[PDB]
Amino acid sequence: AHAFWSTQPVPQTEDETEKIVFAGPMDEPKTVADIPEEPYPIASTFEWWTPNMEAADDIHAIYELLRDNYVEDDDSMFRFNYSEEFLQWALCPPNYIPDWHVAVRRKADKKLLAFIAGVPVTLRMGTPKYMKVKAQEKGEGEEAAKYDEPRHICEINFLCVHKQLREKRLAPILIKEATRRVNRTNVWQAVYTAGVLLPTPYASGQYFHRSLNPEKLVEIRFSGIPAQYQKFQNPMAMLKRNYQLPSAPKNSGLREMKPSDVPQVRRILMNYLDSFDVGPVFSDAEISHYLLPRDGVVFTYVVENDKKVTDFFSFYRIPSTVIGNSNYNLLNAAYVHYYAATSIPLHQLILDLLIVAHSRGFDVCNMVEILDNRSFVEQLKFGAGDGHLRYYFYNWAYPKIKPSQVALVML
Ligand SMILES: CCCCCCCCCCCCCC(=O)SCCNC(=O)CCNC(=O)[C@H](O)C(C)(C)COP(=O)(O)OP(=O)(O)OC[C@H]1O[C@@H](n2cnc3c(N)ncnc32)[C@H](O)[C@@H]1OP(=O)(O)O
Ligand SMILES: CN1CCC(N(C)c2nc(N3C=CC[C@H]3CC#N)c3sccc3n2)CC1
Ligand SMILES: [Mg+2]
Repeated sequence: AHAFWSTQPVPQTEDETEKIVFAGPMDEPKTVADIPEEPYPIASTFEWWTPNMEAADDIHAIYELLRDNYVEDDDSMFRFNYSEEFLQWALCPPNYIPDWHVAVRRKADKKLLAFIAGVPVTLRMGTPKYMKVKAQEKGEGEEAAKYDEPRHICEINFLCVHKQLREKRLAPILIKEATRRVNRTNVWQAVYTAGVLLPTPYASGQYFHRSLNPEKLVEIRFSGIPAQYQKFQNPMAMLKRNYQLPSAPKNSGLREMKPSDVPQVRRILMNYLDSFDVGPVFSDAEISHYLLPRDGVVFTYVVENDKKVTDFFSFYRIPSTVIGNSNYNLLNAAYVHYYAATSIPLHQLILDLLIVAHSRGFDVCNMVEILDNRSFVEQLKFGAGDGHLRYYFYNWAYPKIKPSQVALVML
């Protein structure tokens, strides 16, 4: 059934994942010395390429590959169109490893044919709370706590093979070469998400959306007027009214984050994330990188009253190409990123996120039911989508957990 994933150090079945009690590695300990120094073999017509992410032109080539060949919805109505500014942000965080960005080009014309990216992350990935309890009950605490320390691992994203090169087993070769490059830096685990079901997720959550521009969403068939709107004389008018938001934020004290906020944001975020079983640990430089506002990419607001930052939220933009329609050629989506509330209810904080996103011309707000995202779904009129995001580790045995115990946002 899985000619590639059966050869890899991942859980092979759902059962296996449901049996796992303690976090830890799957494969045998290896050193950097054990790992081949030479790139994985590839067909003579292709070549490995390491793009320079601080080269506008290299970013551009990656951008076009993804624009034309990255994830679509199941109806081929929308294809993500991550911007070049977004890709530089995502691909080049503090202390990134240039060699973890792996491309394949056709040797002749040097056409970019495939890509995968890895970036560093520091992740808490030790045994979940409810397994450390079963463990104490069992007299098995030391084993349960062995890998409690945050680990410096790899987060994989943006795997993409050109449409003309599909179903030729190129994706496995990319994954093998990325693994080699990561392993050669003495990193042995990776975390990745996908919409598809592979062997084998440790958590899975539904997608949710909140309409901001229902008129447009209906036009492009992102949305359809649901059946109960038919018993109305003007269904569209009732839909627009349903999703209407204030023109201006409601929280006094709300403003954009600035560099001086970085310590307080790091502290309140770390306190909040601490509480989930799987979650990132950020340095000040990483808080700066992932949360300070960047035009068209990431938008972050703090609640400061009394010279004190008590709350914040962030969202990032990913537009999609609208493949079919031609009144509109882009869907402009805002995604809930990190947040922390200490002074106001989370629904009141995130309402301001929707107000701001709508004000700035976003069409829809998306999120997965990670973090405490479920706590504001109904009041803020989110609906579940058809999709799920599945979370996976490479080379890491981990108990199945609920998505509300996951605190890692993946771009
Ligand atoms: C320690 C360091 C480790 C670092 C590595 C950690 C692992 C990282 C793992 C990657 C995490 C990526 C996270 C994201 O970026 S998820 C986003 C993935 N990208 C897209 O969906 C973009 C559009 N689709 C494509 O570009 C291609 O269809 C891809 C590249 C997805 C497959 O290309 P193609 O369609 O031409 O197929 P093939 O003949 O070459 O290959 C067939 C094999 O590929 C397995 N497959 C299919 N889809 C995925 C998928 N999304 N993750 C992992 N494996 C996948 C499939 O089960 C089969 O294996 P097996 O069933 O036969 O066994
Ligand atoms: C690897 N990733 C591709 C883009 C995905 N992203 C950004 C997304 N995905 C959505 N998917 C709905 C079905 C599965 C999944 C696609 C995949 N893969 C949805 S649904 C609404 C927003 C949204 N965003 C986030 C990480
Ligand atoms: Mg292929």
